[PDB]
Amino acid sequence: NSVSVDLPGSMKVLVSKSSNADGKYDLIATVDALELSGTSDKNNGSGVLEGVKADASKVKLTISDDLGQTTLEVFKSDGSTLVSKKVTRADGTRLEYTGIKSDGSGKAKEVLKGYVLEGTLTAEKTTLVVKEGTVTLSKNISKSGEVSVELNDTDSSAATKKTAAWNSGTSTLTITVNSKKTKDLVFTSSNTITVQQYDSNGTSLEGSAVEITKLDEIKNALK
Repeated sequence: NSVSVDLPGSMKVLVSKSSNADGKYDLIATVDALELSGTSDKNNGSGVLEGVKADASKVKLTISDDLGQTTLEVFKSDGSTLVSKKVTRADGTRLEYTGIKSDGSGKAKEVLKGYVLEGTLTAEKTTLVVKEGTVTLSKNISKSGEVSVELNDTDSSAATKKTAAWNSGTSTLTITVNSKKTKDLVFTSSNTITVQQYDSNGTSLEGSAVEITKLDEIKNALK
């Protein structure tokens, strides 16, 4: 019979204990109440599973080789048009792409622990946006999942205008106001955000980094 393998996002796939005559393993999973099935040349739960909804939509679950990501795609009934794509990362958070158009654009929602970020998808990138006052924080995610962040403030006052620099080496957005760094927003590989303030001179971090748990805390950091 079968082995239950845990997948990101508190999901599971059942994999046959042994392979069939072709060396393949059977996979079965139920996602959004639909039973999907497939076969794989790996024994770990990775591979592709498919099913068809009552409305004839085609559903494909793809579980990456190292179990670090799953993709749940829904297509129109001929399988030729992708309608939605939900990408679940190793940390369990997910990106939901919906209203996908023929140029690869669509709506994007990132479901984090404690909050949701909303934005858009283009063929190039996903951009999730948080606005607060005159500040817009944009979390950009490449097609391969690489995160970069930018900030733009339309405030026309040096006393108060925020600017920010992205450090791709440390996944950190450093905000500056009136020539002083004010805080580091770290976008962790856990897909969490932490905030840590600088001292009043902008030249040393103080305290300890605090993990953001709700949208209001992101907005507070952008004030």
